[PDB]
Amino acid sequence: GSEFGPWKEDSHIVSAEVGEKCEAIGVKLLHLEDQLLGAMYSHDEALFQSLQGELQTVKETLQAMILQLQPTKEAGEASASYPTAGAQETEALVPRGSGFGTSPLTPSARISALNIVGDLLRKVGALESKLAACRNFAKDQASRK
Repeated sequence: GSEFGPWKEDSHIVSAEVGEKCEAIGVKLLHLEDQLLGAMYSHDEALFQSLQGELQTVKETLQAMILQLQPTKEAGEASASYPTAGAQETEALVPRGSGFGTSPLTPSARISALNIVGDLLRKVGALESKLAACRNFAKDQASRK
């Protein structure tokens, strides 16, 4: 129930969403890669369908992650003159106030989150290029002439 609540917006939910999501990311590339090579010399079609569903699902997680990291929701517009807040970072040794920025959270999860996002999109690009390259290599082999 949390009578007080050590968090406000992001603290455990954002840290938990990355944990489960991340685990899914790896298991995805693992199953895809293993299925790509095997299906590659099989029917060179199983990898195509897998990529489509893998690209759509991953995009969904990439969208929710990037959105959660980049605030874009407010109550009312034209409402910003004086900064009000009970306590942003008073319990800690470093008294952090508020103003001149939204500030998602302490410098730890922000970097980590953006770290997986970039590392994820990077892995997808390399995998996509490999699939497109392999397909073209096999597609331009049957004809030859």
